[PDB]
Formats: sequence, structure tokens, C-alpha cells
Amino acid sequence: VSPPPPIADEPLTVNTGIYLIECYSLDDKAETFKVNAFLSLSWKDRRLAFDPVRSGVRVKTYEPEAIWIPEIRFVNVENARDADVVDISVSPDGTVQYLERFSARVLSPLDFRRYPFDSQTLHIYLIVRSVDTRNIVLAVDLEKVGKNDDVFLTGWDIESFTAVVKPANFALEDRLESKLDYQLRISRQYGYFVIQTYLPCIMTVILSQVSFWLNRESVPARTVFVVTTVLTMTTLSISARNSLPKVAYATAMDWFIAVCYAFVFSALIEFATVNYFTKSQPARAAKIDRLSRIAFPLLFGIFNLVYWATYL
Amino acid sequence: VSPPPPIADEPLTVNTGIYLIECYSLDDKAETFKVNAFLSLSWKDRRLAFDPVRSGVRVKTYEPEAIWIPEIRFVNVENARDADVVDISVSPDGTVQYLERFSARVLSPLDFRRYPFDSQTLHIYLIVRSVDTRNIVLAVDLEKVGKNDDVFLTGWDIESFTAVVKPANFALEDRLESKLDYQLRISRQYGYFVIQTYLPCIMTVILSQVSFWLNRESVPARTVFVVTTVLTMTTLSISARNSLPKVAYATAMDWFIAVCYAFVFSALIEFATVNYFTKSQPARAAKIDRLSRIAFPLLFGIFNLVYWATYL
Amino acid sequence: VSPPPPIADEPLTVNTGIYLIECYSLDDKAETFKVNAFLSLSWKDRRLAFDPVRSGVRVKTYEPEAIWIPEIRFVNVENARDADVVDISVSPDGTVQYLERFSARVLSPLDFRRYPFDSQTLHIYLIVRSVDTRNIVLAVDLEKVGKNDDVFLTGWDIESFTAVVKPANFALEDRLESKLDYQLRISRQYGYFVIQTYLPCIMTVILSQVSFWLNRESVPARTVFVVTTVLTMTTLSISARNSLPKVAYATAMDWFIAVCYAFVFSALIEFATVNYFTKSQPARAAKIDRLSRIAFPLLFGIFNLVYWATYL
Amino acid sequence: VSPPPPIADEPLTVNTGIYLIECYSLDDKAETFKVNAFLSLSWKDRRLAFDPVRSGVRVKTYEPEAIWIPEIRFVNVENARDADVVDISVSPDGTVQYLERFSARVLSPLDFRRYPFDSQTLHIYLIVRSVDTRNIVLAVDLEKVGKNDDVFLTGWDIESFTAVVKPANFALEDRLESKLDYQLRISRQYGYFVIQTYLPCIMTVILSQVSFWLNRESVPARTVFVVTTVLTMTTLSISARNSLPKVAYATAMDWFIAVCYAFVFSALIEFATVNYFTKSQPARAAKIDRLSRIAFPLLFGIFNLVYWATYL
Amino acid sequence: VSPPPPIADEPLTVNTGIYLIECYSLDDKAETFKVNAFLSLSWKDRRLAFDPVRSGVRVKTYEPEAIWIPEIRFVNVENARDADVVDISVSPDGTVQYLERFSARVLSPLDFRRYPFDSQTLHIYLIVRSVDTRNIVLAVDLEKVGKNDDVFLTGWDIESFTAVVKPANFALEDRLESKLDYQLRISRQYGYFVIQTYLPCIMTVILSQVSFWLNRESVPARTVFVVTTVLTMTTLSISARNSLPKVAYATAMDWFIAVCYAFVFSALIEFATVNYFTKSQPARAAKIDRLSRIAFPLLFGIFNLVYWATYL
Ligand SMILES: CC(C)CCC[C@@H](C)[C@H]1CC[C@H]2[C@@H]3CC=C4C[C@@H](OC(=O)CCC(=O)O)CC[C@]4(C)[C@H]3CC[C@]12C
Ligand SMILES: CC(C)CCC[C@@H](C)[C@H]1CC[C@H]2[C@@H]3CC=C4C[C@@H](OC(=O)CCC(=O)O)CC[C@]4(C)[C@H]3CC[C@]12C
Ligand SMILES: CC(C)CCC[C@@H](C)[C@H]1CC[C@H]2[C@@H]3CC=C4C[C@@H](OC(=O)CCC(=O)O)CC[C@]4(C)[C@H]3CC[C@]12C
Ligand SMILES: CC(C)CCC[C@@H](C)[C@H]1CC[C@H]2[C@@H]3CC=C4C[C@@H](OC(=O)CCC(=O)O)CC[C@]4(C)[C@H]3CC[C@]12C
Ligand SMILES: CC(C)CCC[C@@H](C)[C@H]1CC[C@H]2[C@@H]3CC=C4C[C@@H](OC(=O)CCC(=O)O)CC[C@]4(C)[C@H]3CC[C@]12C
Ligand SMILES: CC(=O)[C@H]1CC[C@H]2[C@@H]3CC=C4C[C@@H](OS(=O)(=O)O)CC[C@]4(C)[C@H]3CC[C@]12C
Ligand SMILES: CC(=O)[C@H]1CC[C@H]2[C@@H]3CC=C4C[C@@H](OS(=O)(=O)O)CC[C@]4(C)[C@H]3CC[C@]12C
Ligand SMILES: CC(=O)[C@H]1CC[C@H]2[C@@H]3CC=C4C[C@@H](OS(=O)(=O)O)CC[C@]4(C)[C@H]3CC[C@]12C
Ligand SMILES: CC(=O)[C@H]1CC[C@H]2[C@@H]3CC=C4C[C@@H](OS(=O)(=O)O)CC[C@]4(C)[C@H]3CC[C@]12C
Ligand SMILES: CC(=O)[C@H]1CC[C@H]2[C@@H]3CC=C4C[C@@H](OS(=O)(=O)O)CC[C@]4(C)[C@H]3CC[C@]12C
Ligand SMILES: [Cl-]
Ligand SMILES: [Cl-]
Ligand SMILES: [Cl-]
Ligand SMILES: [Cl-]
Ligand SMILES: [Cl-]
Repeated sequence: VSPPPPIADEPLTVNTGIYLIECYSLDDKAETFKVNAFLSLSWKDRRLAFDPVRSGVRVKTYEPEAIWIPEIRFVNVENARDADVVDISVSPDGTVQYLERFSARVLSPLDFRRYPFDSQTLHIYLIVRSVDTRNIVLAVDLEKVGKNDDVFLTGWDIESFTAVVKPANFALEDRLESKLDYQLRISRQYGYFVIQTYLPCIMTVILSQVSFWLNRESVPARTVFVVTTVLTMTTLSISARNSLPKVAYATAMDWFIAVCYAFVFSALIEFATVNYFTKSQPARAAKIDRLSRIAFPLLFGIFNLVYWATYL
Repeated sequence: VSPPPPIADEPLTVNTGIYLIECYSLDDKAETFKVNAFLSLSWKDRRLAFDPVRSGVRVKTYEPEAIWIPEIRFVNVENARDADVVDISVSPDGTVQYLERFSARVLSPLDFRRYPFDSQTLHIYLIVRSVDTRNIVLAVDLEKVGKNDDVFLTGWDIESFTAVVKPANFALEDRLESKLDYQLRISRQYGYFVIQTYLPCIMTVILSQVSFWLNRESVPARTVFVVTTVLTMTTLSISARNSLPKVAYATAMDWFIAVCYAFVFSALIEFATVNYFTKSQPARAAKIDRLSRIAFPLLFGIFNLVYWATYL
Repeated sequence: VSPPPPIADEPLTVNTGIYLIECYSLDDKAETFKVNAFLSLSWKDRRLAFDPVRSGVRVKTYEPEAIWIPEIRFVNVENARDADVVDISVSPDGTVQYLERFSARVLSPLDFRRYPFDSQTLHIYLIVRSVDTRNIVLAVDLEKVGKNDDVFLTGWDIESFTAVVKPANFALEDRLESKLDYQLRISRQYGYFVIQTYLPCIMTVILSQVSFWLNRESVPARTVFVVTTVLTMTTLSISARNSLPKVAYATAMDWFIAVCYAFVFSALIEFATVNYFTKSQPARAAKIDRLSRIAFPLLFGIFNLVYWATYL
Repeated sequence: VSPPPPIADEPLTVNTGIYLIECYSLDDKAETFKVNAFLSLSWKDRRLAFDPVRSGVRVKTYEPEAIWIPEIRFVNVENARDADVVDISVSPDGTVQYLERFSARVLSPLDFRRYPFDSQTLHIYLIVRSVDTRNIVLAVDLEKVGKNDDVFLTGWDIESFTAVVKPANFALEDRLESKLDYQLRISRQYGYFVIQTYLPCIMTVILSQVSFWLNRESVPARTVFVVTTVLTMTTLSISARNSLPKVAYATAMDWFIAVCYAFVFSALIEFATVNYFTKSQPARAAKIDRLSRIAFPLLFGIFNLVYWATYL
Repeated sequence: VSPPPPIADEPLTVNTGIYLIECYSLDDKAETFKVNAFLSLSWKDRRLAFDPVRSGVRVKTYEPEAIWIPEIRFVNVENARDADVVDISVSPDGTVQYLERFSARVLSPLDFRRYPFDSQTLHIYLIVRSVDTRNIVLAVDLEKVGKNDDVFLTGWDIESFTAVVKPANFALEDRLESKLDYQLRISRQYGYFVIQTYLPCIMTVILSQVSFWLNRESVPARTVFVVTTVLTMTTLSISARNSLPKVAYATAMDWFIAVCYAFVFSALIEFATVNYFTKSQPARAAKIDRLSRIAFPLLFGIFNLVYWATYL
């Protein structure tokens, strides 16, 4: 079969709508998420029109093989979606209403700069390619767009699911392409990380500062403190970066871990300095420890104040 | 083909039933589990009635392609289930009895607040969408609901598998939808975790208390004890939280590990205090150790008493 | 097509047989294994009989779509098997011999109580559901049961592949079901674990005992020994249990690791005691070390004797 | 159907083109990447010519099963691509223009010698096998080659996507084969590794040098420093090499880690030497530390200068 | 359709040949590898002969459904291969030449005794089952066997790809089976492991020997050295064995790691002995250190000489 003829020289618009049923498997490392939703299309094929009075039927349903149906494709997807046609109902005037349920693995990049205080805008791009008989354009039926109430992305807050009404039509390989942009905005729930990374870092800084209260003569103890806290800092750094894709930039968590490492390494340099001035000039070492015991936790407290105040 | 005509203006009810055959792959992190069971439907299509005398057959079986069959779908599923039709038998009055065997990956959220002493209610949602010719409603055939005796969840105890008789009918994209809620209740077997996390934590607290009995002059020894116990606590915490999804709340295990970390870090602060009072005021330090050796294991024992008494 | 008519009122028996061709991917954690074997069925459909003299052919082969074939299904399998029909040959009397080659992921629970000295009985459950025209029963053709010589389960010794002749017939959803039990018995090869887990534990106990021979005055050294051996014990314990499913009970390896941890922690308590009696009553501490140096390795040797003697 | 007849004795050329739509899952360890793009073919089958006036259509489109289509296969692919035919348009002269959208897992080796400062040229090899009736040759339609602007490799910069016009024709199993070479050039974004590995190594070298400023009499402290830095170096080496395939050569990161290990182990040998000359010849040890404190960081700075200057 | 009739009473031989196109994903742990190659068959079905003069065609091509084709199966494969028929050309005398392109996951056991200096012989087993009308036997057409030059196993050197000409015929379930053995011999590239495991082990032995040059009075330092090197050895052992399947035997790497562990633990026993003889009989301890400093690195050098000389 072939596309319906134009009543003049006008483009055929397909009213689209997506209703999210299930939303799962948001992969930060793969920058993909799995979706299972309704796809609804609606166009006008006057060849299928009929008299509502002579025909005692009010709708009349067809099978996908019976009538022409537009080839609608997703762009930012890994494999072609798995779709099951739910219903096809033509109107007495020829208005075809098509409804399927599909599942797909969507590939949408994420911006981890404000991670884990980041919000994302996942994109689902519909697209249709014009035929030689007629140009096809996509539209948005807001009545057919939405998401179920029990849709959940564990670890995220789902903000909204909308669509950009004005489609992007463009030339591609000598044919017209019409693209729609469905947008799922979310905001990450950072609490999980506060006890996953932020607490080990803060407690490691505190543990490193405890060394300033040990006697300056007991070198091995303070050495254990400093060294173990520095290595612990490095381990937390790598471990934390192992959850993200190979992004080139640095996240907010990256900055917090970096400042913590600065404090711990500062405690190391301090321990080395004091140990260097212990035999000769014991007054200097005593002053260094005495001042550090007040400055370190103070600067650290101010830092946490500015940080959590900023990212919350 | 199209749905059977209403004998007046009455909804077509489809009597459903699920019989769990196999139950496996309950993923705590993905909050999904794989199910393999029987799906049984039963309705009345008077068009299929027949004379039991003229027709020498008492039942008569059809092929799925021959007669109208309702489109029954699962909601909380990742992909459309894989089903093999087992049998289709019509009654002389037109009562179609349909039986298939399906396997599906069900997506059901979990509540880890009482983890690992938690009980869960896995949900399997049936749903059918009404056609324009007639509304379809779902029902539950208690005779067709159940589960095999050899159904096992390697880490769980299976409590029961029932279904909510009253379906949830609602409007979706201008059509009526009927949803049924099958519930599989389970309770986790916590023993695995007692030796996976709880024992390492308790033994780390005890090991941390062993430092109080070492001579106050041998500083490096007590330093090794305290530091290693604190780092061990941090590692056990992270490792333990790595088994769950990025939930925002805290589990019971989270509380136990948190209190253990409180005891260990308290032992650290104690070591720092005593080391600070060792040269000047040795009597004070001696009092500190003497009291700690009795308070720490006592408060810890009381805590374990309240905790294990509460969560069991 | 429909099932062959009963020559009176007798059940139709299908002679079954499985020939293991390939056996791989035995997953201890998933309690599943992958199989690839021959499935052979044989029944009597007198409608297919023919004259061996008038018909110059001795066998005559059909296509699956041509004749009725019983719907045979596996029970303890995750998805429907992937089968390729190999041959279908009818006899002059109507004896259909059907042969396919299938691969399936079988789900069979394991008993890790004697792990890693455990033996298992993997189960493959065949089943057939009776039709309304005739009851179908399963049988076992010992001539068609077996396994290839080059079948290997890396890390296991394959003992036998047999079948329980008497099938389990029972009522299910108002129809008769016939179940057969094929059993693949295997015994694990424990050597891999002796150098994977048992050696690290034994060597850790020895290393812990080495501290008793260090001078009682060098406290930090003995502290390092004891602490590192205890942490090593915990790490080996958790690491070892990470290979099994979340079973509630304890394995033999669990017992060995537990006794090792008891010896190491006992060495810790000993170090604390001696360090506590070093200044006052040095004779007591000296006696403690002197006795431990002989008692610890002796009790440990006896333990290994009873253990390896028992589980070997 | 069979290939179109040659208008004389000429090979049939198929004008090919790939338009990258999606590019993802570039696996360094598997040396594979997943691609999703348009494949466009174009040939001349005069048997399909038609009158544009008698036939009221100006192009008129067919189904894949209707007309002869050349068997085009990818070479460096793991499984046969999953393709959905988008359009087939014939011209009045018989010019078939074919368009599909495919996804495939391409297998292209990588050169990690300059890793992570490496650039790669991923290859996609098309091929067609000539039939006995006519030889088939592949060509490149530059109008049909390109890639979408929103194509992204989460860890790479995409340089260009071109194709080698002149195909490689050769004999294979007594038939002619024509191969085309599409090339996607990329350059890795190394920043991720600077904070993933390079910083831990640099900070570990610095931390190892901090030991030279500790008193020569406090042996245990310097021991802790040296040992922990050496073990940290080894762990970072192994961990770093765990990201690449089992390549036989050494990467640039391998060289950086190797020099760092040389500096750290050199600090170990230095500590051993000084500790050996501390009691006898204290002036010598003092000279050793005094010189090392200036030589080590200087040679390290020069090394970093030459290295980062070279690889950037 | 049915097999071609025998011109007398002779077996039908099918000339087979495999041409490796792609070879990848050699999994040492799973003992499987993925292959993608050409499969070429050639037999004689006299029913298809034709006159080359009356028929104006020189070859004439058929569809798989048109003519009888032998059921060729792989044995040591996990799932049935995915094959796409490339060409079918019959000769005027009836010689059918069949060509497909397949991909399959081959399962072949490996011998890790000489690992990582091991060479393997991967097996691909063809097999055909004789029908009741005629016995079928497999043969090898050397013209159709080979492999592309750009075939690579990222961690191996590919030696050759040949086939055993004489097939293995045997009885199976009352029918004749013919099996062919294609052999791909390879030799592992061990360099990756020299810097992955061998270097950490050697440097850890050296690090353990460094303790002999430290003063006998600084007990804690030597304790740190010995303990850390022993634990490092154990970790390298387990980590190394984690790359192989649960084999019961020991590899060459296993032996090297074992000897290294013997040297390190010997250094531990030495430190304990000297520490035991430090106060009383200091001359004995001094002699122990003096001799060890020369014997240990010498015995280690001799060992490395014999080892690397043997396995290379
Ligand atoms: C106190 C006065 C007398 C001298 C202080 C000099 C230091 C403050 C300088 C010398 C080395 C510098 C460090 C060089 C490297 C790093 C590593 C970097 O840490 C990380 O690895 C980040 C990890 C991550 O982001 O996940 C943070 C900055 C820091 C500590 C620098 C902070 C500033 C340091 C410690
Ligand atoms: C009032 C001045 C003079 C003394 C202040 C001392 C405090 C800074 C110390 C005493 C008790 C310590 C607390 C003891 C226990 C913990 C629980 C710990 O929580 C966890 O580790 C959670 C782990 C998990 O969630 O798995 C966070 C640090 C904290 C609050 C410690 C932070 C440091 C505290 C508050
Ligand atoms: C305090 C003095 C006066 C008497 C000595 C008492 C000790 C012999 C007790 C105190 C704590 C007890 C320990 C408490 C808990 C356990 C854990 C238990 O299980 C495990 O270690 C886990 C092993 C596994 O499951 O794989 C082994 C015995 C052990 C170490 C106990 C051994 C006996 C211990 C050391
Ligand atoms: C300077 C003179 C007076 C005494 C030299 C004694 C040591 C400093 C020498 C003896 C053995 C040498 C080692 C022999 C082999 C190597 C392996 C080499 O390989 C790597 O670390 C590669 C790391 C990677 O591939 O990622 C690093 C240098 C090192 C340790 C050498 C460093 C210098 C060592 C320790
Ligand atoms: C002479 C007696 C009175 C006191 C000293 C005895 C030790 C020197 C003996 C007792 C146990 C023996 C150990 C038994 C087993 C092994 C394991 C072996 O290495 C391994 O098996 C590690 C596993 C691997 O290589 O994969 C190295 C020698 C060693 C430590 C032996 C070294 C010699 C040991 C320590
Ligand atoms: C995190 C930082 O970067 C700060 C926070 C507190 C600061 C320290 C406070 C007190 C002193 C004592 C002084 O000794 S003196 O008698 O020679 O003047 C030398 C400088 C020193 C060690 C400061 C160095 C910088 C800090 C570590
Ligand atoms: C989990 C907790 O937080 C508890 C567990 C055990 C408790 C300690 C038991 C004994 C003492 C000695 C007493 O005397 S003093 O001369 O140091 O002031 C001061 C209080 C102090 C340090 C308790 C503080 C609170 C704990 C750390
Ligand atoms: C695994 C075990 O449970 C055994 C292994 C070795 C045993 C110890 C050997 C030596 C002594 C010294 C003796 O000292 S006394 O003068 O106070 O009586 C008290 C008893 C004590 C601590 C034994 C207790 C039990 C063991 C810890
Ligand atoms: C990267 C390297 O490998 C260099 C960097 C600094 C160098 C050291 C500087 C000073 C001295 C003191 C001298 O002692 S002496 O009084 O006997 O001459 C002996 C040589 C020694 C240990 C050098 C050895 C080589 C280095 C470790
Ligand atoms: C790898 C090994 O196992 C060997 C390699 C070198 C050997 C050592 C060489 C020298 C001596 C001195 C001698 O002292 S004595 O005055 O009592 O005789 C006692 C024995 C002792 C410690 C040897 C023990 C065994 C070794 C550690
Ligand atoms: Cl799609
Ligand atoms: Cl479904
Ligand atoms: Cl099955
Ligand atoms: Cl392909
Ligand atoms: Cl196959």
C-alpha cells in the first residue's frame, strides 16, 4: 500500500503522543535508560472514510497489514524498539488513530558537572522520513502525552515529561525528515552519596586532624595517622570516579574529594614540618601544632558551610 | 475477527488466573524478579456455542488464530512476556477457556527500610484495554490461582501468592482499562548477612576495645588498633551499602553499622584523650581506661540487646 | 491436527530420552546450568500406519506441520528451549520416532552444606499436559538416554545421567500432567579452593603464631602481626562467602574459616594478656608465651587432622 | 530472482553510502564499538523500467521480496546486522535506490601504544560477492556519506567519517569479492585518566619523598612511608593495566607508572642505605638525605616536563 | 524433499570447508571463543543434473527450500549457529556447491598447565546424521579451507587452521554419525602477565630481602617489611588465580608465585629467628643476616634462571 493522496499539495501531519508506563535502568556509566510506554499516532487517510449512516458502525477497525501506516522511528536508540500494536481505529471522515505499546533502550547523554546534585533532561527523538508522493510532518497531541503515576527511577525525582511542539524538519539524503523532541526531566537524589562518599571523606579529614593532638615525640603513631588518611583519600577518590563515564570535566563530588585531599595532605606536610623542628626549636613545633588544632577544623567547617550552602 | 457481541449492554468479564511454575532471579539492586507461570483466561463468546448432539464432540478446541482472544498485557514488565499457548477449549454454551505458559521479567519496587529483616510484596499487574465495540473487565478465578510447591527464592521465604478480586478500572487515552493486582509476599532470610556484615562489625568493635587493655606507654600499638578498626568500619559500611539500590533512606543494617562506627570512633577519641593526659595527670588517664574497659562492652551489649530484640 | 484416537480407553504413552551433547555454564550463584542435548520422543498414531509391501518404502518421514506431535515442555527451565527438529520417522504400524536437538538454561537448586566437598543432583523435569481427547503419559526409553564422552563441567566430575522410570502424574488446573525426572549427578573438584582459600587461612594462622616467638618487649611488632592476621581472616571470610548464593546455612569452608578465625583471635587475646602481664609478673607472661608456642600449633594440627580426615 | 542481465559484459556497481546516526559502546577491552546508521545502495536493473505516463507513478516503490537486491554484508562485525528496510524507489530507467537503517557491533582493533593519548581509526568493511551470472562491484556515493551532528563517543573526540573510494576486489573460494573501507577517526580524551591514575602516581611519588625530611633516627616512620608508597605504586600499576586488553606492548601510561615506580623504589633503596650508614658515618647519611631532598623532586620535575611536553 | 538416491549402494560424502573471517572473544574462564566464517559444502544429487546445451545457463542456482540439503551441525557449540546462505550453484552433472556465512560460540576446553606459556588447540566439530534412505559421510575440500590474513586473537598468536581429513564415524541412537575436526592452534602471548603478575612478585621478593639490611634492633621496621610482603604475595596469588577457570591442577604461574611465597615466608622465618637470637647470642643473629644477604638473592637469581630458561 502507499500513503494517502493529498487533498491539494499539503503535508501529512501525524499527531504523536507517548505515555510512559514503566521507566527503569537509568545507567549513569552507559548514559542509557530503558522505557516502556504507549505510542499513539493519528493522521487522515480519506481513502478509508465511510458513511456513518449507511455503515451502521461508528469506528471500524483495521489490521496493520490492511491500511497504510507511517514508518515512525526513534533516533537516539540502540536497537529498533519492540512494539506490539494495541489498536487501530479509523474515523468516518478517515482519521486513523493508531496505538501501540513499545519498549526501548534510549541513549541520552548526561551532564555530571553538578553531580551528584545534578538534574538531567533525557531526550527521546521521534522522526519520520518523507515519501516521494508526499511530505510527512510530525505533530504533538498533548492529550496523548503523559506518564503513569507509579513511574519511578530509583535514586531520582521525576520532574516532568513534555514534548517540544515545533518539530525539526530538515533535508537528509534528498528527502525531508521530521523530528520531535520528547523530554523527561529528572533531578538526582544525592542522599545516597552523602553516606556513600561524603561521610568517609569528612571522617577521614577528622581522623587526620586527630594526629595533631598526639605527642610530638611519638612519631610512628602520627605517621600511621597521616599516611593511612592520605591513602584512604586516594582510594575514596578513585572509587568515587569509578561510578561515572569517562567524562573529561570534574563533578561537584570531585571538588569535595579534592578539597578533603588538600586538607589531609596539608596535615601530612604539617606533620613533616613539626617532626623536622622537634629536636631543634621545640617552641616552633609546639606553636605549629597548637595553631593547627584550631585552624584545620575551622577552615574545614567553613568549607563545608560554603559547599553545602551552595549545592543545596 | 472482533469481540463477541454483548447479549444486551453488559461488559465482557475475563476470568483470569496465574499459577507460578518457576520463580527466580530476584534482584535487589534492579528491583526486578523473573517469573514463569501459567496464565488462564475464561470468557463467554456465544458465537462459539454449538449443539453437543449434532456435533459428536463434547468440547472442541480451536487455534489462537481461529477465534477472538482478549489482549491481556502485564504492566510492570520490562519487555512483552514470552508466552506459548497451551490449550483453547470452548464449551457448548460458548465458554472459552484459554491457557498459556509465559515467562517475564517483572519490575516491582522494594522497601529496604527494614532490610535485611524486610518483607516484600512483589506485584504482577494484569491489564486489558476495552475496544470500541464493548468494554472488557477483568476478574479472578480463585480455582486458577496458586503456585507449585517447588517454587523457591534462594534467599527468601515465600509467604503467599494471592490476587485482589476487585479490579482497578480507569480512563487512559480515551479508553477504559481494567487492572488486576497479583501479590507475591516474601520475607528475606537474614542469616546470610549475620555472617556477611554483622559479625565483622561486632568483632571490629571488640577488637577496637582490646586496645584499652594495652599499656598506655606503647602508643604505636594502640594507634594501629584504633586506626585499623576505624578504616575497617568505613570499608564494611561502603561494602554493605553496595548491595542495595541507590535508595535515599537508611536500612536497619545502616543503623547497626552506624552505631558500630560510633563505638569505634569513640574508642579513637578515647585513645587521643588518654594519650593527651598520659604525661601530665597519669591518674586521670588511668581512670579513663579503667572506666572505658567496663562501659564500652556494656553499652555495646545493651545496644545489641535492644537492636536484635527489636528486629527479630 | 489432533491427538491419535485411543484404540479403546487407554492412555497414550510417549517414550522419551535425552542424550547430553554439551554441558556448560554451571553457575553456583545462579543455581543454573546450560545443557545442549538430544530429545527423542516415540508414540503410536495408528492413523499413520501403512502397508510395508504395497508401499515400497520402509519408513516414510514427515514434517512437524504434517502430523500431530505432543507438546512436551521442560519445567525447571528459565525460557522455552531452543530446539531444531532433527528427524521424524513413522513405522509401518504407526510408531512415530521424533528427534530434536535442544539447548536450555536449567534452574536446579544446589545444597552447599558440604561445600566445597559437595555433590549435586541436577534435575531436568520433562512434562506433558493431557488433551481433552486423550490422556498423555510419559515414559523413559533407556536406549535413548545417555551423554557424550567429551562432556565436561570445568571444576566438576560428572558421575552419571539417568532417569527415574516411574513418572509423577498429577492433576493441574483440571487437566492431567505427567512429569519425568532426569538426574545428572556430579561431584565438585575441591583442589581449586585448597590453594584459593584453605592455604591463605592456614598460612594466616601460622603467621599469627609466629608472634609468640617475638620478644614480649617489642609490642608494636606483635601488634602488627595480630592485627594484620585478624583483618586477613575477615577479608578471606567475606571474600570466600561471596562465591555462593545467599544461603541461610553454613558450609564446610565456613566452619574451617571459623576455626581459623578462632585461632587468630585467640592469638590476639593472648598478645593482649601477655602485654598486660609484662611489667608486673613477667614470669606469668613468659609462661604464657612458652605454653602457647606448643599448644596453638598442636591444637591446630589436630584440628586439620580431624577436618581433612572427616571431609575426605 | 536473479541479478539483472549485463547490458554487454560489464560489472554491476552498487553505489553505497553510510550515514552515522548513533555511535556508542566503544569498548577498549573488547576492541569493539556499536554503530547505528543508514545504509544506502543504488544500482541499475533495466528489467524494472516502466513508463512514467502509462504508469501514473513517477517512482513507485517495491518490497524487498519483490525485486533482486544485492547481498551486501559487513566483514568486521560479530553477528549479522539487524536492519529495517526504510525505502526502495525505482526510476523509469530502472535505477533502484535502496535505503535501510541498521545497527551492528563492529570489531576493529585498537593501537594502545600511545594510550591514553591515542587516536584510532575504526573500520567498517562492506563486501559483496559476485554471482556466476555477473560480477558485482561496490562504489561510494559521497552524497550519501556522513554522520549526524549529535553523534558522540562519551570518552572521545570524533574527527571525521569518510570512505575509501577505490574498493578492494579479490578472489575468494573461486568467486570475486568487492570490499569497501569506511573509516571513523577519533582521538581519546585523556583528562579522565589524569585524575584517575596520573594524580595518584604523582602524589604517591611526592608522599614517598616526604620521608627524606623525617629524622633519620625515627626508622618506623620512614619504613611506613616507603613501604606504603611502593605497594601503592604496584596496585596503581596493576589496576591501570586492568582497563586494557591483553596487549603485548606497553602504553604511555605504562611508561609513566614505570618511572614513578623507579622513583619510589629508589626512595626505598635510599632509606635502606641511610639506615645502614646512620650509626657509623652519620655524616654520610646526612649527606645522602641532604642531596636526595634536592635531586629526587628535581629529576621528577624534569621527567614530568619531558613526558607531558612530549605526549601533548 | 528427500536425499538423493544412491547410484548403487554407496555412501553420500559431503565435501566441507571452513574459511575463518572473524575470530574474537576467546574467554579463558569460560573456555569458549566466538567464530565467524564461511561454511562450504559440496555433494552430488544426480536428480538435479541437466543438459548444458539445451539449458542456455552454465550453472543454474536454487533456493534452500527447492533441493535437498544435508543437515550439518556443530557439536562443541553452545547454541545453534546463526547462518546466512550466501550462494547455491549446481553443476551440469549435479554437483551442488553450497556456501553460507555463519557465526557461532564454540566451546573448547583449554589446558592451563603451562599457562601463561601455554599453546592451545581449539576444536570446531562438524557432524552429520545419516538418514534412513542413505548414509551420509563428511569430507574435507582443502581448496575451501583457510583463514583471512587479518584474523587476530588479541592475546594470542594464531599458528594454523587445518582439518583432519579422515572423519570420525560412529553409531548414535541407531543411526550413523560423521564428525569432522577443524583445529585452530594458538600460542598465548605471555608478556602481558610478566608485568601483570611476575614483576609484582619479583619486586615483592626483593622488597622482602631489603629487610636483611636493616638494623637488627629496629624490630618494628623489619616487621612491617616482612608482614606487608607476605600479605602482598598472598594477594598476588589469589588475584592471579582469579583469571582462570576452576581447574584442579596448577599452572606455571602458580609455581612461580609459590616459590616467591616460599622466599618471602623464608624471610619471615629468618626475621623471627634473628629477633629470637638478638639479645642472647648476638653473634648468631649477625651471622644469620650476613649469610642471608648473600644466599637469598643468589638462590632467587638461580631460580629465575632455571624458570625462565625452562618456559621459554
Ligand atoms: C602549607 C604551606 C607551607 C605549603 C603548602 C603547599 C601545598 C598546599 C601544595 C603542595 C602540593 C599541592 C598538591 C598537588 C596535588 C594535589 C592533588 C589534588 O587531589 C586530587 O587528587 C583530586 C582527586 C579528585 O578530584 O577526585 C588536590 C590538590 C593537591 C592536593 C595540591 C594542593 C596544594 C598542595 C598540597
Ligand atoms: C563537644 C566537643 C567538645 C567534642 C565533639 C566530639 C564529636 C566531634 C565526636 C563525638 C561523637 C562522634 C560521632 C560518633 C558517631 C558518628 C556516626 C557516623 O555515622 C556513620 O558512620 C554512618 C555510617 C553508615 O551510614 O553506614 C558519623 C560520625 C559520627 C556522628 C561521629 C562524629 C564525631 C563525633 C560527633
Ligand atoms: C575474654 C577472656 C577472659 C576470655 C576469652 C573469650 C574469647 C575466647 C571469646 C570472646 C569473643 C569470642 C568470639 C566472638 C565471635 C566469634 C565469631 C565466630 O564466627 C566467625 O568468626 C565467622 C566465621 C565464618 O562464619 O566464616 C567464631 C568464634 C568467635 C571468633 C568467638 C570466639 C571466642 C571469643 C574470641
Ligand atoms: C643506584 C645503584 C647504586 C643501586 C641500584 C639498586 C636498585 C635501586 C635497583 C636494583 C634492581 C632495580 C629494579 C629492577 C627492575 C625494575 C622494574 C621496573 O619495572 C616497572 O616498575 C614497570 C611498571 C609498569 O610497567 O607499570 C621498575 C624499576 C625496577 C624496580 C628497578 C629499579 C632499580 C633497582 C631496584
Ligand atoms: C622447622 C619448623 C620447626 C619451624 C619452621 C617451619 C616452617 C618453615 C614450615 C612450616 C609450614 C611450611 C609451609 C607449608 C606450605 C607452604 C606453601 C608454599 O606456597 C604456597 O603453597 C602458596 C600457594 C601458591 O603458591 O599458590 C610455600 C612454602 C610454604 C609456605 C611452607 C614453607 C615452610 C613452612 C612455613
Ligand atoms: C589549611 C592551611 O593551609 C592553613 C590552616 C592553618 C595554617 C597554619 C597555622 C599556623 C602555622 C604556624 C606558622 O609558624 S610560625 O610560628 O613560623 O609562624 C607556620 C604556618 C602554619 C603552619 C600555618 C600554615 C597554613 C595552614 C596549615
Ligand atoms: C557510644 C558512646 O558514645 C559511649 C560508649 C562508652 C561511653 C564512654 C564510657 C566511659 C567514659 C569515661 C568518662 O570519664 S572521663 O574521665 O573520660 O570523663 C567520660 C565519658 C566516657 C568517655 C563515655 C562517653 C560515651 C561513650 C563513648
Ligand atoms: C584454641 C584454644 O582455645 C586454646 C589454644 C591454646 C590454649 C591456651 C594455652 C595456654 C594458656 C595459658 C594458661 O595460663 S595461666 O597460667 O593463666 O593458667 C591459661 C590457659 C591458656 C590461655 C590456654 C587457653 C585455651 C587455648 C587458647
Ligand atoms: C634518581 C637517582 O637514582 C639519583 C637521584 C639522587 C641520587 C643520589 C644522590 C646522592 C647520593 C649520595 C652518594 O654518597 S657518597 O657520599 O658516597 O658519594 C651516593 C650516591 C647517591 C645515593 C645518589 C644515587 C643516585 C640518586 C638516588
Ligand atoms: C631459602 C632457604 O631456606 C635457605 C637460603 C639460605 C639459608 C640460610 C643460610 C644461613 C643460615 C645460617 C645458619 O646459622 S648457624 O650459625 O646456626 O649455622 C642457620 C641456617 C641459615 C639461617 C640458613 C637457613 C635456610 C636458608 C634461609
Ligand atoms: Cl525504533
Ligand atoms: Cl506483557
Ligand atoms: Cl522447553
Ligand atoms: Cl552484516
Ligand atoms: Cl549448529
